[PDB]
Amino acid sequence: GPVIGIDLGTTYSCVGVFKNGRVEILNNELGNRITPSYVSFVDGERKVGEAAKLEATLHPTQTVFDVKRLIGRKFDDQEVVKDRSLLPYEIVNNQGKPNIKVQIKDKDTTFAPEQISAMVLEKMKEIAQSFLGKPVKNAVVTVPAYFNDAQRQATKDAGTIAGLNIVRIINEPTAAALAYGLDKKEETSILVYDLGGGTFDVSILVIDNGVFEVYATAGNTHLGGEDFDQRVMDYFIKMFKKKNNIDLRTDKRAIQKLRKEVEIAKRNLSVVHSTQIEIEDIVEGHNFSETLTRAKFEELNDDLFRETLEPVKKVLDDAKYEKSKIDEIVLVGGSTRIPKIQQIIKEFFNGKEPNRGINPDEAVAYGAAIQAGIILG
Ligand SMILES: CSC[C@H]1O[C@@H](n2cnc3c(N)ncnc32)[C@H](O)[C@@H]1O
Repeated sequence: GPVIGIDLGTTYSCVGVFKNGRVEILNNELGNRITPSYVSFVDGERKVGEAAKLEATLHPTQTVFDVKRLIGRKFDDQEVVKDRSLLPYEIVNNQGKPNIKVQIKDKDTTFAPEQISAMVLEKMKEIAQSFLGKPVKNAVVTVPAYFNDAQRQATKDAGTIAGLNIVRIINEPTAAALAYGLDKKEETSILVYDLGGGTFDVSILVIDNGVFEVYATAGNTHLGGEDFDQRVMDYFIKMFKKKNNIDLRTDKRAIQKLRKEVEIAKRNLSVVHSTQIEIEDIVEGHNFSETLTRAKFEELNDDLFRETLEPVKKVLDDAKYEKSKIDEIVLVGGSTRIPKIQQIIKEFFNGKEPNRGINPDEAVAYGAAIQAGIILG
């Protein structure tokens, strides 16, 4: 049968297939190659992807996301304690493990993380099945290099619930290295810098005659593009209050519309220097109309950008590496498109240029699909 490749991210998933010697990253029903990893339990309907994410504004307790943060962990782990204080849906202690509690037609329903991750995997499986026009029973799925055996097994269990035999778990750094086609001959040390929507991961990956080994990993579990958007949100909320005596935080719908336009403005500012943020009637009778510059975008976030270097120094220290020991720098995650991120990494490495792709949000899924192709021969 076919074997598909799935990047099960914290904020998103992405599915690719290997067919007729090419990787195709597939579109969901809304025509997008990235699917938000959200599941909503509102009004007797279950939604997965963007349609669930849209429910978060008016139904925050019924809209599940970031389940990757919980999968395979214990309820009393320090990281899960923090996530429970951050996440708006109820997390319960089931025999020492975090479970998710929502209502379906007002009835309390509890799910293991792998049950919610399975719903995400089912949607990715259906995209592949529709594209390939045949059933899919096997996948390569990605995990973070820091995932332990329980976190990997819980991911495989998510696959089994979705009717996917996970034939190989590959770490996210290896997937990136397969996607960029890094030479497998001889010995190469690679710094894989992965800045996503919610999480930052850095790894030292060494490739030695076709054998991949992650020598060290570090990161920031609560640092990504969503935090850069919030810094911009915070600034324009203060400004709109100064100018109009309106606190936009008082209207959740107003915040949802602003966040959407701020994320587009931020993407624009990876290519241009000035962009307009515009919402007609952000509240009734009050337009939002502002200019954001790249300089102001960077000023609002430059502490968060520089914080990404602390895990870089940690992995170099863990591996007993000089900066010079790194042969190539590979950027993954959409947020590596920010010009200042690229500049900061270049300058830390005493002037050495990072390799970046052109679809860095899809590189991990792409490498998972390559791994599927490798396994089939
Ligand atoms: C799945 S990675 C998606 C993350 O990358 C960010 N991202 C994608 N493209 C860009 C871009 N052009 N500039 C800045 N951030 C981007 C998105 O805003 C989100 O935070």
